[PDB]
Amino acid sequence: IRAKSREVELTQQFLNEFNAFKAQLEKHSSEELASALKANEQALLAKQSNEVALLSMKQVEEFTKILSEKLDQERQGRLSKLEALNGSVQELAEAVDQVDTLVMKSEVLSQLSLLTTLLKNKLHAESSVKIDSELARLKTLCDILPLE
Amino acid sequence: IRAKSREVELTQQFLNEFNAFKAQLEKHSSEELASALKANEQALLAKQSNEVALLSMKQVEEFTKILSEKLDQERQGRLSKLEALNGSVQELAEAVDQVDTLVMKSEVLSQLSLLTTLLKNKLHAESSVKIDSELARLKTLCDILPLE
Amino acid sequence: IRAKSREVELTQQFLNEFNAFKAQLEKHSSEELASALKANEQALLAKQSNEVALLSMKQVEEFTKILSEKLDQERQGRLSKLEALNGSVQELAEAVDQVDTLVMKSEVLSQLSLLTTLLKNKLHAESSVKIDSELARLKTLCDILPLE
Amino acid sequence: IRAKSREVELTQQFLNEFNAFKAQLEKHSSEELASALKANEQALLAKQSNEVALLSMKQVEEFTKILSEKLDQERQGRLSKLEALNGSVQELAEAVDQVDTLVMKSEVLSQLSLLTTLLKNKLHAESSVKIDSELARLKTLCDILPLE
Repeated sequence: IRAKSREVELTQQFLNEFNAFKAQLEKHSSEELASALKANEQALLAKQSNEVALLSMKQVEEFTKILSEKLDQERQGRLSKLEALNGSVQELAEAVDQVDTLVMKSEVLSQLSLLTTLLKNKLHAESSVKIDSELARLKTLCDILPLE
Repeated sequence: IRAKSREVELTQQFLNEFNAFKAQLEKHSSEELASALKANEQALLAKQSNEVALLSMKQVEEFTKILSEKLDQERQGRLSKLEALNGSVQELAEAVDQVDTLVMKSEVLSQLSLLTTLLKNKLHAESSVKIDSELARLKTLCDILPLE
Repeated sequence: IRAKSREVELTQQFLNEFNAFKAQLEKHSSEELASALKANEQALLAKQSNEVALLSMKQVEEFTKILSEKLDQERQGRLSKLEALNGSVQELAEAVDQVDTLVMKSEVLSQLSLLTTLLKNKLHAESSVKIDSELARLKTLCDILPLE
Repeated sequence: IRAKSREVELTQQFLNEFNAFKAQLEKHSSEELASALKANEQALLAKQSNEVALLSMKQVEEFTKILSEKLDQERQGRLSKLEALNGSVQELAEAVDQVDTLVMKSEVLSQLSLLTTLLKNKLHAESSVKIDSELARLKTLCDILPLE
């Protein structure tokens, strides 16, 4: 009678407490697993981002490398031409300073001087390789500059 | 006489203009090559950074993966135990609700109820795996709960 | 008559040569611009990849940091409990070695010994925090171990 | 007597079992904390790598962008000049095809034709901007080409 009433009351209390404990345990398990899985998905996204960036960076590395090598090649070439030009120009100027008589054709000298001025003033803002072609003419004029 | 004086003046002008053009061309070549080389060194640093990050990310990916798998394993296990417990608890409570006479030992019932309360209240902030061991006792008490 | 025929022939030749030069110049301009634009799109993709990875890495950094701090906290705590336990255990063993008469309750001693064995053998593969709760019982048993 | 001998034996067993359990717990705590700390150091290295790469990538992005804009500018300019040239060339060729009498100076026509050939054959491997200067001469020659 009253023993059964107490049994029912206690069974009810245990039912409620057990379902509370059950929901609590399940929620905490789900939450910690969610934290782990979310950190894992973020690490995976970061690794895939690194892989994509590494591919694009092999690409950009090849581009920047061949560009730098191209510029180095053309720069060394035009520096070599510049040094040959400077050598012969110094030679001729020394010949003028040494000899007391005429050494060079004044027409060719004035033309070469004005050409040098034009070239130097085109070099103020465009690239330096747009000048390489003119370095031929200079050479030519330095070769026909002396009286001969 | 004056022809030689004019030759010297023009040679001087050409010397100065040529060295100006020379320094200008060399400076612009050096500057553009410096831009190319600096962009190349930065691209190389970026590629090496991507490689280092990719290695560290393989590492962190393995760590986060085995952690998530560990949590998933233990969570499924404790969920299975929870479902067995809930099954037998529902069975016993239904037996109480169905029969008009006593069904369970009230001492064991009160002990199991208070244990469930203790467990649910330990689960409020520590992990969920620290509870797995207690799930044994619950099971034991659910097996000796009915009058038999 | 023949002057006009030659004019037509030369105009035709110039038309063809001009369209050839035109297509050549346009193709080379388009190709170099394509190289520049493709390297630019790859650099942009790499930068965006780095940004996404940096965000995901702030996330993973926070996760790994709070996990390491949690483990350090609980490890220092359980190490402190272990050192208190070791202190009292050494104290009691020295009391046994020093006094020629009984010092401890043999029942409690055997129970504590078997509990230590159970605990050490559960620690062979699960975490170390699943043991923290048992460290209470040990303490309790070390406090009621001496004859008093 | 024998009670004390048994007490000593049991104290010895408990000492050894306790130090075994102690070393075991400490080793597992240290190992799991080491795993967490190592994953944390790797995540930190990866984040710092991403930051360095992002800086270098802002740099390379600026470089590649200004290069592409420079090429686009000069390409549109030389395309505009090419289209003006093609317009006047088509106009003159149509005048030749329409009128039954002479239309252009044959000397200028032959010179312009050979210049176009030289230019088209220089464009087989160097850049397309090294040609921009010659596009002036062409224009000039197309303006003095007709009999006037």
